[PDB]
Amino acid sequence: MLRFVTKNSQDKSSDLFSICSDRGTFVAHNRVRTDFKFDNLVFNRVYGVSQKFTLVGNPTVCFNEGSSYLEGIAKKYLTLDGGLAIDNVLNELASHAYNITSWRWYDNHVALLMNMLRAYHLQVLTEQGQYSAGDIPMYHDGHVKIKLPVTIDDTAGPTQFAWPSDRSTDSYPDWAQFSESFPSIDVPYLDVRPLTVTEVNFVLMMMSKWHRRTNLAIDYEAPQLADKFAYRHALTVQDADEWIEGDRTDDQFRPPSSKVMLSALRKYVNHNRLYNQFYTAAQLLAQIMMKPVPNCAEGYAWLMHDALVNIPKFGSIRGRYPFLLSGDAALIQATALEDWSAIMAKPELVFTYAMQVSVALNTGLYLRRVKKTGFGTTIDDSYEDGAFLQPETFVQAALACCTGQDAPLNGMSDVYVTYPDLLEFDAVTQVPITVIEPAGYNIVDDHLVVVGVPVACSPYMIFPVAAFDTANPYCGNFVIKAANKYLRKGAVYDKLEAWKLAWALRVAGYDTHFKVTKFYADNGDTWTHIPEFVTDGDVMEVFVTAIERRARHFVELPRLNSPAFFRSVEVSTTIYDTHVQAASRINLDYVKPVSTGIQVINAGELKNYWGSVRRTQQGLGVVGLT
Amino acid sequence: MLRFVTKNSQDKSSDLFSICSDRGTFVAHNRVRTDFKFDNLVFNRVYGVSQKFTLVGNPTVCFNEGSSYLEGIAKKYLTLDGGLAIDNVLNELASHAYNITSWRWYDNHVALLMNMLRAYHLQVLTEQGQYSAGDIPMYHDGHVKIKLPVTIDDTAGPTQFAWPSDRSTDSYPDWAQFSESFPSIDVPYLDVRPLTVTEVNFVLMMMSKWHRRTNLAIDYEAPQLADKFAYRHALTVQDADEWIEGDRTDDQFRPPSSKVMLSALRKYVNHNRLYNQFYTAAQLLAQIMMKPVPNCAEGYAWLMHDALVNIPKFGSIRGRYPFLLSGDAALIQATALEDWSAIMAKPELVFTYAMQVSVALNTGLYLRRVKKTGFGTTIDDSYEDGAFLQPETFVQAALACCTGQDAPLNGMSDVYVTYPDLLEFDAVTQVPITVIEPAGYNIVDDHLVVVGVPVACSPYMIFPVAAFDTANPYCGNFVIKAANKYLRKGAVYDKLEAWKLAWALRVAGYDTHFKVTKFYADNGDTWTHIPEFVTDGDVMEVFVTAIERRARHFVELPRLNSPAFFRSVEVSTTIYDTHVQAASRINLDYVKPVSTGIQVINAGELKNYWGSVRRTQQGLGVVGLT
Repeated sequence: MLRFVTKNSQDKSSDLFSICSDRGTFVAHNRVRTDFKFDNLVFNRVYGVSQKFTLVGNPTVCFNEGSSYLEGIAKKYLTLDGGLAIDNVLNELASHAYNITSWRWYDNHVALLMNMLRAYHLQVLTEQGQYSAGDIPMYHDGHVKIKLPVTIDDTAGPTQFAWPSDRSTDSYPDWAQFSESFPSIDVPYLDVRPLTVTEVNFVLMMMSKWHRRTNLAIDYEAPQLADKFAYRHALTVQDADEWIEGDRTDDQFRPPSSKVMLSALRKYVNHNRLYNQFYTAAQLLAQIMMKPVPNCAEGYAWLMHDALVNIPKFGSIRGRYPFLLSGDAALIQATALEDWSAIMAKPELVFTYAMQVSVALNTGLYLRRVKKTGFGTTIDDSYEDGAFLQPETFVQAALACCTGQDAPLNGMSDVYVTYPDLLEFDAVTQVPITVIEPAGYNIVDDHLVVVGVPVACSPYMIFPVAAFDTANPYCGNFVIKAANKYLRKGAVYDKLEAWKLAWALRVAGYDTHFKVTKFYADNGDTWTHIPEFVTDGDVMEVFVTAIERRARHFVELPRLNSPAFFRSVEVSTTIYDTHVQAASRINLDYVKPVSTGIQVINAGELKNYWGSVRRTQQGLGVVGLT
Repeated sequence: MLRFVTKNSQDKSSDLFSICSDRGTFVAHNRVRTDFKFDNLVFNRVYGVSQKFTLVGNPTVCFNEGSSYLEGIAKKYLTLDGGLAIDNVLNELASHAYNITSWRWYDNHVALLMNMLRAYHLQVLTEQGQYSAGDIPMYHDGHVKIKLPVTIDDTAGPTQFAWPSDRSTDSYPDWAQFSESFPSIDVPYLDVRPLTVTEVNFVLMMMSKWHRRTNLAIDYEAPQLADKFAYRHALTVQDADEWIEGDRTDDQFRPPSSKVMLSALRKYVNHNRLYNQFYTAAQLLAQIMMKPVPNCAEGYAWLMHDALVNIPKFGSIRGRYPFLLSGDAALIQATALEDWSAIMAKPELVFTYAMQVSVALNTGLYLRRVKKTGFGTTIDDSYEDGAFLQPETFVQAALACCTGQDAPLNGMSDVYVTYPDLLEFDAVTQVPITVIEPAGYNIVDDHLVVVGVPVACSPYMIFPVAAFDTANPYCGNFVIKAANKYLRKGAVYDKLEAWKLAWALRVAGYDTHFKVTKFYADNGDTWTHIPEFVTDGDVMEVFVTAIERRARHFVELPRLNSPAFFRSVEVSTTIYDTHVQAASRINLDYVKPVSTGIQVINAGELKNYWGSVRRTQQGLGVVGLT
């Protein structure tokens, strides 16, 4: 994910942002200058654009077991594939020799790593002093009032990060202390030797069942990862045990700080060599993290829609034997290693990547819906069902169709964040609406309806996004061309050319009408949504009438509508300064990972989904890392 | 004056209009189409313009004797010059031979002809049913209320044309009947043989003193033309005598109708061969007749200013001997003969020529004032005192400077209509003003002041007027050219180019601002007055800022102010239909005069002022007819 973020703008920028919330939402502000050069008369207008985001969500999570991955053990303990070298293990150690015939090796700690990630982010948020239940923004446009419900009330919601479980009200895993060389039960054991006492306590107690107490998307409900397990440690750690039996009071046993929690993460991962599984965990957390708050009224359907996540069941063989984590670690992906090094250099790469993936996902789904019609795209590709069926490649396909670069795959099989109710282009949403005054809006029975996925963000977190083959507002610059034909009342225009002209005029300060009435563009973002009527098929020409001016006008432009006054206006848009408000630039040359004691493979296996998906000219598809 | 009127537009048009009044004022409406061709995109806007006129005036008339003109007698009764051939007269017949040594021959009937002209026009006006005292229009512009006083109140003023004199309250001339061949007294006698009884009665009784009873300009006060005289007629006519001695009541002795009055005019003139004197009379009446009502507030100074007229004293030798009017009439100007034939073909040539001369006079005085500064004109000619000193060539010089064609001279020496208080460029006027709301206006002590002569009309009765050497709104068409230099806030412009641009934009529908604030142009005429500030010297460049639009907008035009959007707009204005409202086309081929029994000379004598004045390139001056 490091390559994706560092390639959205340029290899030199590498701009990162920290987590911030304000009752569950935050706003990312920008400052952008737009040019207008025509007849060697360069004009410009500098303005600020704001795209706010919300961390409130209610994703659905299913905990279903999957494949077993052993890409962290020594070379001699692995065969030519991911399967362990059982003969080597036994020629090293009996009853176990006969027992092994009945010991499946299901080692997959992705659920644990994701749990630690969300707990760390929650603790960072509460030490930042703004952790709360989280509430959706209340959007009101003079004509329509909307307010999506949330389960947990913010005011009564907790302000401090409590432990996910309860006071012994629910059962807890039967943990144990392990120091021998003989695994006694096929139940998984962990190896937490480098961890300190408090880190081990946090790990074991958070293994227990998690309860959802806030509307935060990373606060989803999760059951206990394993009913029984043991940890291979030098000493027994039992402070959390005193807490469950009802001895340690809340004040002395509180969730550990962010620094120690991140340290426990680091120790766990780089002692068990879980770089691949942690990369998968970070990918899933980034894809589940947050959604943008829509400026337009109909964009709230994106907020109401809930993702579906498939986290594999927890299993471990690392702690079963102590020599497995020794030796030379094998089959570690270079992308996973570099991503791990970067995220432990700065732990907010996940946050900035999550915001970028949210914006890219929304725009990719919407542009798939639009480019189905034939707007901007030459080839009538199978956008509907091509690479969006594969749940693991769903969000990556959306990112590829939006941005055009190689979206990083989950790196793990049978894990995905998927919107099942979004593959169809007929899917509707009933957003609650208390209409203030009647206007142009498809308001039927107190809820307007939307078709497919709407726009809820603006392509400003990722600006140079190459959505279309030709120049467009999504691209850096475009040239407004002559109309197809001019008439008395106006001129006809192609779908894309008309939208480009309307966008440029809205930035300049002109309101643009059309027939077969307004090009919508909300203030505070000044990005013109694609018109609903032109979105559908059978419409190839747009009649532009009445290019009127607005109350506030910035750049004064020719008519471009009358043949006499049309001029080849060439525009150009560049983003200058961004600052979230509820930098931190990274340096690749200082975060390079540890190549020693690690065997690194550049390529991956398509079964395990170690690759990327790129929007080819002939159609987007999955490709190998090679 | 026929050539002047028929050459203002074209030899084919020859458009004439009848007299009409509405409480002393009338309005002449037009319908004019203005073009706007640029980039091969011809645009046009059709609109109506109205220029109202007023017949109310109080001219000052001085009755001072002048030269004696004998250009109607037979050839044998004249010498090589205007002097009579006394030897021929005597070798034709004594005591008279000795008496003649004491008989000056002062024959000049111009006062009589002018009196009959004004009486005929008044009778036409009263039979039209709209004769009254006449009142000045009350102009009000939301900011300023003005109403010039008039001596005679309209409501109590007479509605029927009464006889100019009173009921024997004033003395009357001692008329007599003459039938012999011997003039008994050096007192003048008239020859009215072809006239009927009623025509003779009207002539003799109107010879008596005239009293001013209305505010009409042609109703000026005049004394009795001669204390004593006799008329050479077959029979004595004494009905007016019964009227003066108090016998004939008013009802039976009333002013004769228009037809019989015009018939008396015709008989008198073409029996006494007074074509030259009648041409002079018509010229003077046309120059005194009426003034335009000013659309702009400061233009009423033209209304307050009063002309000065020098009518020669009445004298006659035609009726002294009966053979003088016989023979071949000698020394008759072709222009006078053709003008006489035209005015007796239709008697409203005088009215249309008077309206045209009024508009041309106002515009000529104003353009002399403007072109003194250097606006539009290359040569700094002596506009102030060159040909405007000669009182007889004053109004003709104004017409020449305005229109550019040969203004017809008075054709008589020591006769003129002159504004003595107008030769100076510093002359001021105190127009009464009840100011409604304060605005841009030089209002000092209840009266704004004006400097020189203002614009009170628009060049629409005579449109193709060539005021300036270069193309201008006064000309048919002009091309708006590129600015001298363009700046951030606007562009600088020459005096004339800026005024042309402002006029074109006001016709199109754009309001034009400038600095070193508005280009004034009143509705109902949509002609833009020359700005006061640019009128004076030391100002050669005008800064044009803010070409804003108006409430009502007709032709949509490029900025012409910014270098990027400037386009070579070419305009064109043509007048289509005019109709006064309180045609009548003439046909030259049917009004050609009687060449038989008349000796016609094309040339004239500069002493007698038989010529014209043309605006030469090097300067306007009097030229001969040749």
